[PDB]
Amino acid sequence: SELLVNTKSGKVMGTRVPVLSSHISAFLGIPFAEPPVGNMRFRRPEPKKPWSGVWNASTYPNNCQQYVDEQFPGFSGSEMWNPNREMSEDCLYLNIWVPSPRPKSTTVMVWIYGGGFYSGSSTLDVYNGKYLAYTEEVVLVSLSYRVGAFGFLALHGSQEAPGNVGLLDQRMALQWVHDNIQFFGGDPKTVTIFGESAGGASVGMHILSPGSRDLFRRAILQSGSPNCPWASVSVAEGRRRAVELGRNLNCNLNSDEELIHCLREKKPQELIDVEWNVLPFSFVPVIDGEFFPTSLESMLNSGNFKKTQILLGVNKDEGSFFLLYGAPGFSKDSESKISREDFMSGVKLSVPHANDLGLDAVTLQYTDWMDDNNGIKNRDGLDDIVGDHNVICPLMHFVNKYTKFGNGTYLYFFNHRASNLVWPEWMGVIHGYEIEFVFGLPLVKELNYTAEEEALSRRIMHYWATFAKTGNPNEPSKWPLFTTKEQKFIDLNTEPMKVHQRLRVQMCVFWNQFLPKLLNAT
Amino acid sequence: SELLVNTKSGKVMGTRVPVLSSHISAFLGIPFAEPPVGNMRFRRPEPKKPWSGVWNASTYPNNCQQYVDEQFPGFSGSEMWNPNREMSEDCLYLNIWVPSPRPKSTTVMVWIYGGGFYSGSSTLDVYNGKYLAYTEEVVLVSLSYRVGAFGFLALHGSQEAPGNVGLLDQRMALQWVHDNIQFFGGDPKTVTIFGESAGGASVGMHILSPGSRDLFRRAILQSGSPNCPWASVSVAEGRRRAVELGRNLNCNLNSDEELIHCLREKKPQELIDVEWNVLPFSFVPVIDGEFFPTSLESMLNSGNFKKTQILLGVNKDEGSFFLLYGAPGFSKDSESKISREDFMSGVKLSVPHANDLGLDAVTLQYTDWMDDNNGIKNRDGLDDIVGDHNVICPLMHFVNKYTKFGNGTYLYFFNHRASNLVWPEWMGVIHGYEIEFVFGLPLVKELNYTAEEEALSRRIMHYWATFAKTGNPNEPSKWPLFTTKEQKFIDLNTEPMKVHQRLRVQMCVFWNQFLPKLLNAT
Ligand SMILES: COc1ccc2c3c1O[C@H]1C[C@@H](O)C=C[C@@]31CCN(C)C2
Ligand SMILES: COc1ccc2c3c1O[C@H]1C[C@@H](O)C=C[C@@]31CCN(C)C2
Ligand SMILES: *[C@@H]1O[C@H](CO)[C@@H](O)[C@H](O)[C@H]1NC(C)=O
Ligand SMILES: *[C@@H]1O[C@H](CO)[C@@H](O)[C@H](O)[C@H]1NC(C)=O
Ligand SMILES: *[C@@H]1O[C@H](CO)[C@@H](O)[C@H](O)[C@H]1NC(C)=O
Ligand SMILES: *[C@@H]1O[C@H](CO)[C@@H](O)[C@H](O)[C@H]1NC(C)=O
Repeated sequence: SELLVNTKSGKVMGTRVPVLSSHISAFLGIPFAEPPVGNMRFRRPEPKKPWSGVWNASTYPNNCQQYVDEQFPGFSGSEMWNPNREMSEDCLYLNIWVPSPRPKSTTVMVWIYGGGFYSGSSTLDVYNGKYLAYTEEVVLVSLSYRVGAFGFLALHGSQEAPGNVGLLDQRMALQWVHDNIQFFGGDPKTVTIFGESAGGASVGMHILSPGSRDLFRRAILQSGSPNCPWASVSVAEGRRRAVELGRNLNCNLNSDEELIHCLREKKPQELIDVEWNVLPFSFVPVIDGEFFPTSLESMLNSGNFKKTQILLGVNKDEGSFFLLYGAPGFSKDSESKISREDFMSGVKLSVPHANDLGLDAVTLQYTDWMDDNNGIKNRDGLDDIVGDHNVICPLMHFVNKYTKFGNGTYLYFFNHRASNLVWPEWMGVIHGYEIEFVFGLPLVKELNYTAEEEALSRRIMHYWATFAKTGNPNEPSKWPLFTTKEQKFIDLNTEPMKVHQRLRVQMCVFWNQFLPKLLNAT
Repeated sequence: SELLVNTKSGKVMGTRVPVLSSHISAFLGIPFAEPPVGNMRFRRPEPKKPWSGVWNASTYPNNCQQYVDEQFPGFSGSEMWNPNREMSEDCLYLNIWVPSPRPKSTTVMVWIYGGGFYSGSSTLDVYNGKYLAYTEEVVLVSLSYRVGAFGFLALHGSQEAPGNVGLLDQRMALQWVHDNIQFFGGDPKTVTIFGESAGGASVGMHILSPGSRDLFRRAILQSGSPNCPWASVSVAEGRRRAVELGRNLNCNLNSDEELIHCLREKKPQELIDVEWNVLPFSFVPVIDGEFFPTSLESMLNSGNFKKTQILLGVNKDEGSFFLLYGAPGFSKDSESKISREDFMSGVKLSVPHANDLGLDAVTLQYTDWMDDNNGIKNRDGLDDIVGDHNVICPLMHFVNKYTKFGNGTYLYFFNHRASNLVWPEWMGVIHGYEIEFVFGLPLVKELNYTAEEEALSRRIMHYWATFAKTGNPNEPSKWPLFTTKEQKFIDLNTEPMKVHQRLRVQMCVFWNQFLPKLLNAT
């Protein structure tokens, strides 16, 4: 049987699913770790103990515990990111889509979902892996990992809540793939890990961390990189927030044991309800000196990281999503013209760690002084501030550092605004919306994309799959390599390829070189 | 006799001169102070003691002792600024052009030459006042003042070398106009002081100084304002440089009297020969508490200054002249493309007072990062850096502070490049070159200007004279008033008058608000 597979942990029974009038093999909700419940919560995961019998793998597993977005109840644009399954701390499962018939030893791609390290699910409609596995003949895998406090509460020194366990969770699913993907037709020596946003930061963290390097071949980073300002914190800040979570829940704060034991008796929603109350994203990776030996910046300067090929990029409007959720004067229904009063508080809010001088620098850098009370210019400038600071420049800093040592870099700028996008037009090319093209949703007619969006999705997948199989997106019209001298990249849209150079250099020299120097002195 | 005039200090005999096939009276070399020689060097001017007989006022007087430029020996573009008469410490004289026949009580304009407070003469071909006195029916006066150590050596406390004596010479000449101009056909109640560069900074200093305010009605400032970074120093810096001048000349430094007496024994050229050796322009006005009661900034915020009408502005390329003379990579016979190494060192030199953070700031603010090695963009950026930091932005700050309390502001941007310029094209519309137009040299045919330049000149002159007589450059195509709201100004060129707003706001916010704050905090 094509559906019954035997693995080092037990037998598994997948199901047959239809894909664009053909079919493929799917193994859903396969366990890769021991449920991190009870005294396990907050701890490094442990491998799933082998089972007897046949594991039913014809359905999606639970989604990890996480804050659930209710800003726009029932709206499909927000709702598509929320758990579409029941939440549970018993959530460490992976999904595999295998082409039918089973390939001898084909290319594997492991998907790592985003959600700011506080949310996310492997089971979203946008991460349905059948179209990619099917269309490109790849074995497609989506893992899961604990988010929020459950995955990142960090009490450095403690072994009961060491920090970075959602990351170790990711590493264990990768190890599982390394150990078992072969029984599915996948080639363990050819695995590409790829993710978007918090997941893209994840990929880059596994490129860094010595203990993950050998568990994959190549990496793809979408709108996220390891060095993002919101992707990690110091052991100090991690400890401080862990204690503050305790304080908020009436926990004896005498010792880490005291604290941790209190947190372990609390029901899930109880941690989730107070999660936001500890900020100066609450629980994120910690630069511990273990998963990450030294500072991210020093590892990058020394070349202390996996040297391989990478494919990465950003979307045109990385910041509009967050402006709509956290800044004054933005609305899902209005054009969102921003007055100068709002613009100003909007920058105070986008560079949370900056002083007055720093704020003046940002302000002056994104204000047209001939037309300072223009609402569109202020809206769009705040969008760029958020996107440049949080996603784009940190990524360009990483792309430049890595290329000095890597074995091949491919950079992209995705600027296509889907024709069926349910979000307001002023939001442009939104953070997260290149994903539906990566996963081939445009190939399904009921979804109503245009003929060119299908064409766009098809070359995006073929670039991705080809890159996964060979280290180069092109089969022997060319996407050029990104070199520290030339710095080329392509646009990704329906129109014909255009090669450009130095993606957002001006603004990124400001964020990467200049602003940090300014905050240092002051 | 029309040429024989009797004044409060003695009879004076002028001469009839030709002007565009006609004639007018000229009274050249009239003494307004006692020769500041011997024990008088560095002291405040003393009024000229009355004489008997008739003073011969038919020729130009001596030029004050100053550094002479011979970077381009024989070259007309640099020599037109050098002394065209013998140099002597006996140089406190003034010149008057009176329309023929003699007006009953017409508008008076007093020219104050520039030259960075270390040079300048009233007798230059470009300041010939006959064309303007003639064409606009005004009585035109050019005064003189001591420059270099002779006029600005400051040892505050001392009364032998109090500093600011060159400003007081200007004030003595203004006082003399007040008391005598009526006998020449001039209206002492309708005098406009006007000058360029250091002379424009001078006019502004007389607007601030309580003791000069009543000696004129209105003011015109061309390419300079009181608050320019190179236009004044503190008493400490003044003293520091005074002592350092003595040191280079082996002087007793035990006390000011010892020093001054030594400084008074050295011949003129000896002081000049070591004038530059004291810079961390050497001797300029001092914020002494007397000529200027408080800081220039505090006087401008409190409105502690003469309230009247002002007409002022800048040229398109204020900085090319100083780049030709002091920066690496510039030449008069080359297109002067600037390497990246030279651009760097060039900003270091342009903003002498800034730390490394300030320098990075300036560099970033003026570098196109997608074409940083373009030689021409580097030349032009350095040009704008010098021009914006030393002339334009200081002036815009002045303009905005003054309009808050003034009684009428008329702003201009002169961007016409003379058809007959002997300086290279890359230098554009140079510092000082709008003067030939203000003085009507485009009206003399052998000078080989075009006819739309003769026309430009005529309207500039008419605007200047009309403004001098009424406080408005337009006789009832209009030059709008500059208001703190609309911030309107006009271009001054051969094409039809265009009205713009916010002259170089973008860069000026950087120079006037952001960089000062950056530096104050670091
Ligand atoms: C910085 O990354 C994020 C922080 C918060 C959120 C998202 C993020 O990435 C977005 C797109 C996708 O990665 C998943 C979640 C996001 C969209 C859904 N919500 C509600 C919140
Ligand atoms: C900042 O002002 C100046 C500093 C130095 C010089 C000049 C300045 O203004 C220029 C134009 C005019 O005002 C007189 C002298 C200048 C041109 C001639 N030389 C050689 C030097
Ligand atoms: C696996 O569980 C699903 C959920 O109800 C069910 O549809 C399927 O038949 C099960 N497989 C078997 C035969 O156990
Ligand atoms: C990748 O590595 C091989 C040697 O291991 C090298 O020859 C090749 O040039 C590298 N490719 C790139 C694009 O750096
Ligand atoms: C005035 O001085 C000039 C120049 O020295 C001389 O030529 C002229 O004749 C003098 N006029 C009188 C009347 O002294
Ligand atoms: C100048 O001041 C007078 C008051 O003395 C006032 O009537 C006039 O409107 C003012 N003009 C301007 C342009 O400020």
